[PDB]
Amino acid sequence: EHTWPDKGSLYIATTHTQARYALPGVIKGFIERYPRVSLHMHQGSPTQIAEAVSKGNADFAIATEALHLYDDLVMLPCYHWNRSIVVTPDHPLAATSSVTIEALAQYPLVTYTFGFTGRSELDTAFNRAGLTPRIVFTATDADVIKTYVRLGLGVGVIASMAVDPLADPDLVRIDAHDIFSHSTTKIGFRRSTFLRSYMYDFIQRFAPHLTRDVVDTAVALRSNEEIEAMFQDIKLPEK
Amino acid sequence: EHTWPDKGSLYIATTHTQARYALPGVIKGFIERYPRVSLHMHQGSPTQIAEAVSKGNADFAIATEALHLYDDLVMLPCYHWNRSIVVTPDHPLAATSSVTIEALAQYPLVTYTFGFTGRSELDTAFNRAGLTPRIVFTATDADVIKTYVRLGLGVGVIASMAVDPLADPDLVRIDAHDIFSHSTTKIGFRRSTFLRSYMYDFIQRFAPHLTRDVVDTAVALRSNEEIEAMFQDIKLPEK
Repeated sequence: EHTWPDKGSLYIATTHTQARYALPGVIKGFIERYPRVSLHMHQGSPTQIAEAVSKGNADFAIATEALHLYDDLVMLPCYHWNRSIVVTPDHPLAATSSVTIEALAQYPLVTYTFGFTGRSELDTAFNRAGLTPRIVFTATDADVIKTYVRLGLGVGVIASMAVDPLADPDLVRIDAHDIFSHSTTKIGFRRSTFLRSYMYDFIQRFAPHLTRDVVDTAVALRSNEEIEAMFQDIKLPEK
Repeated sequence: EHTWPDKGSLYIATTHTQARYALPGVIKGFIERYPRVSLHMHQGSPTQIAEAVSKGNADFAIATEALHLYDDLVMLPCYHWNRSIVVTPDHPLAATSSVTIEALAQYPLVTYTFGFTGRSELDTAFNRAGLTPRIVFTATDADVIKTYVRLGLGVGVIASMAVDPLADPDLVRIDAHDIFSHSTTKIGFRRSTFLRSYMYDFIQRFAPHLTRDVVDTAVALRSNEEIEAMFQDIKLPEK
């Protein structure tokens, strides 16, 4: 009863964290209301997906602050998010509560790899705090990180949206905000790309503050920096 | 009571499929019996992990037939594995049973991305069969593939070890052997690398046929091709 007969394709290049935890709800709502739209998805590395949309092989790029050094795309902030410390219930971090970064760095870390899912805020957090942390596992997703935390390899640091009491009941969650800076998931696309009505609809469903007026104004500025400054007066969503 | 006091580090660079489905059991058994061994893990792309061990940043490389244009590493076959078709219970493929590749190519596919987890046997399977398949999702892991199969995006093709009746009960498994060729998980390392006793132990636990005598003989041949021919008379394990 409520479908748009709009025809066209939508190529989305993104990461695991986004495609697994942030995107599923938005996509189900899209494929329902847009039957004649051929929705494509292509998961890969931040360097690849930023290249992909720049190569033209993709329409949109959904990643967290990672398509910067890249340019030629217009970047729009979607939401903020932060990390959480995951440990076995029998861990000293479950006992001591609930501080600091200096205490965390006394343990082997299981986290995201370099240049993927806001790890740049992790390694530089210890760096400025004059600490050299022992990282015994660099992964690309929390699914394996949590899996190896159970083994007792080391302490896990993942996206907070990537942990769930129902999904992961045997793992103790410890919020790691005020330890690492928040990471911003941004949406990017070539300035040449003609924005169909279903594209605006998708952006708006994934980022409520990014309406047609806001999106068009953001493109008109011709500077990703000025786009960020446009939302200095509004609290972006936080996942 | 049963631990080796051996000291040293072991850097392992691998993929998701391996680290999530094939490695956890071996890893737990290792960290137990080797307490003084600093076990490291680094998940990434086949091009990176083959480069990583070649760069020296890693000791071993565990991936499926993917460090081959590389190597420049000594490759040792560990086991074979094949794909499985995952669909919603209300899918035409659940009804019709249990045939072919020509029927599969009439549906949107959700599979692994190019150059990752034996997808080269997928795209070339349709290619030789004169088919151009519609791939609406290229991922790097089955966790998201299965997640989007539930959405009804398209038909999923993942590693058979990556699906489990207990883990994924709402997804119908259809074996896809005799459609695609089997993929071989191989283990690689620099010829210069001095092989500690715990390294032999790890290889043997992950690949029972790769004992110290077999491993040493494999290195002595100085050719990955001749290594493959060494196991032409034995059925490798199949996961």
